[PDB]
Amino acid sequence: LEPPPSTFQPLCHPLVEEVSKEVDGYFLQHWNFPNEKARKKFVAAGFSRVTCLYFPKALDDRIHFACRLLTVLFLIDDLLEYMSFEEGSAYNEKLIPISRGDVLPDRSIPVEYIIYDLWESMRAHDREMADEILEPVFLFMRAQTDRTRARPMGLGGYLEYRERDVGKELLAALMRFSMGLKLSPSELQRVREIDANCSKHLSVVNDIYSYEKELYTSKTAHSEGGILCTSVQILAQEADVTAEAAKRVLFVMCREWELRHQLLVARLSAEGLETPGLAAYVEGLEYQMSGNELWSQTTLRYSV
Amino acid sequence: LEPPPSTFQPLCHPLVEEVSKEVDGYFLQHWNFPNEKARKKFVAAGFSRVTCLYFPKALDDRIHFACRLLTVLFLIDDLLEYMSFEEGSAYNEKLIPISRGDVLPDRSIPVEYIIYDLWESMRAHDREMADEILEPVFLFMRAQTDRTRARPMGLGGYLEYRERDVGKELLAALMRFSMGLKLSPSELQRVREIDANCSKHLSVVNDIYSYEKELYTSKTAHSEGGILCTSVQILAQEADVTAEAAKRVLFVMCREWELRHQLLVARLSAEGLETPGLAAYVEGLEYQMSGNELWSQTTLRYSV
Ligand SMILES: C=C(C)[C@H]1CC[C@@]2(C)CCC[C@@H](C)[N@H+]2C1
Ligand SMILES: C=C(C)[C@H]1CC[C@@]2(C)CCC[C@@H](C)[N@H+]2C1
Ligand SMILES: [Mg+2]
Ligand SMILES: [Mg+2]
Ligand SMILES: [Mg+2]
Ligand SMILES: [Mg+2]
Ligand SMILES: [Mg+2]
Ligand SMILES: [Mg+2]
Repeated sequence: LEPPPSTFQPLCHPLVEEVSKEVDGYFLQHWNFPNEKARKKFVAAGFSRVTCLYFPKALDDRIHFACRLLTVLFLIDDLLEYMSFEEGSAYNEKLIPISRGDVLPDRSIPVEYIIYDLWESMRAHDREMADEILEPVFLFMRAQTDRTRARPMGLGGYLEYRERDVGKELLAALMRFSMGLKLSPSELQRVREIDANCSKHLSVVNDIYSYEKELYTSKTAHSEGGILCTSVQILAQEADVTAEAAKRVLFVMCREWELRHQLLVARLSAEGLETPGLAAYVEGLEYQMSGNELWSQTTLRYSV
Repeated sequence: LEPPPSTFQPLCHPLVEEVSKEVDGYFLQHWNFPNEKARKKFVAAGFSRVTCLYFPKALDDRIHFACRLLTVLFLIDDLLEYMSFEEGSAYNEKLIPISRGDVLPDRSIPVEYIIYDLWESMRAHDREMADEILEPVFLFMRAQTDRTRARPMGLGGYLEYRERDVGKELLAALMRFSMGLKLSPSELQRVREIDANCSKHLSVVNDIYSYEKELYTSKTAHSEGGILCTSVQILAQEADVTAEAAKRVLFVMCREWELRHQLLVARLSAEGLETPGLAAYVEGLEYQMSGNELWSQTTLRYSV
């Protein structure tokens, strides 16, 4: 698979190695891994590396929070593949009041106290910015087990849904939190079109590289939890071509979204609407897109 | 618009210059043009040139029939843009019994006697093969005013419909007639996957180059007859990109359809199923795809 040229250059957080050891070490200590093979596969994925590629300009004392949140969501994402839609929904909904801090965790259940302690530590560091990540996370969690995954979709309908399932909103709120980048409601309304365009890029790039993994999962895991819901399959069905053909076409489309991003940002600046905060924000989104692609094309999570 | 690499070599019928002069001259004499500007535009389109690119291995004494048929259908196709679905249907339905030769033409009405004399001349040359073009033509004509054009369509649904509106079947029967290429029902049923794949290529290549023409038509012509119905607009809406971006992505998809064509052809002969007639047929379909692209790139019908 040869990716067409891109002008987006990825950047990684300088503290990636020490934060990786810290976060991986925490989960290896607390998370209920079934066996040693799973523990090695967990480390091999590099969940803190993708986080550091996603938010390379996060504050040095906040990047670990982002690594912890994405890591635990990665782990849960894999667990849901062996559950039904109903079981996955019950699993996630249990964690939601716990994430809010409204409900105390069962200390004998790792996922509950990991989730609880995480959000408590994040609110302790920055209460206002931490709270603004909550609902975007819950929107993503509920999209994971939405029964729309088992119903016919076109490319457009998928991308609209996948924006929630890919967690575009939580990644944006997490990025702002990790950078301490505060934007007014008016400023955020200005970049909504830019956010929507960025979401499609993150979604499809993931779909492309994670297709083989998800193909295998669809055949081996739960028929609902592991259902093959991806742009690769959808375009392949609409055009009646192979998944490999669909990947090549989708990758060209991703470059068109990169072009649109630059066009939208350029217009924002020309209209005199790009505040210093917005300028940092849109650059952060580009890091997400380039960082997502670098990690996806190199991580062992997708190659083995 | 830089076309992606293709391995197809477009061929043109050697008698293109003589037949173009003959057929253009016929329509300039008989067809009712609004003004001199329209007569220039008609010649500028080169309707016999695309026919010779579509069927480069047509028999020397049969190529002119195909040129006449496609030319009159091109002219009718433009006329229907200023009619409603109801009016357009009425226009086409009147030509159907005339095409069969069941009803005499009004010789004061050019379109009626041109259609009548043409089909009569075609049946006089080869009655059996001429008759086999009838139903594929009527199928195309009735697709032109299908009410589904006024309903939102996905990419898959469009391509399924467009196979009739693009006149895939009529082009196939016309090609066989022009080459005197007879196929058995078994041979015809055998290559239906190849036909469906070829149809998508013809359709999208046309959509790509005729988009600007049809965008303008949608703004100026009848609200029904001029309605914008194309894969370019569909992909642009679903992926939320410009029409130009959608063109570039669709063009890559066309090349994937070219790859599938070669794959399906190779599989036909890998299985014990490629007859001499089928080999000439599927090769003829390649000429249609490459010829349609070559003409669409250069014709003034699309560039102005
Ligand atoms: C596009 C990405 C990085 C996805 C990967 C899978 C995962 C479940 C990882 C944790 C975050 C959620 C939104 N989601 C992001
Ligand atoms: C893709 C082509 C060549 C179309 C162009 C428009 C037209 C009405 C021209 C005459 C033949 C019909 C099928 N149809 C073919
Ligand atoms: Mg998931
Ligand atoms: Mg997953
Ligand atoms: Mg994936
Ligand atoms: Mg038409
Ligand atoms: Mg037309
Ligand atoms: Mg067209």
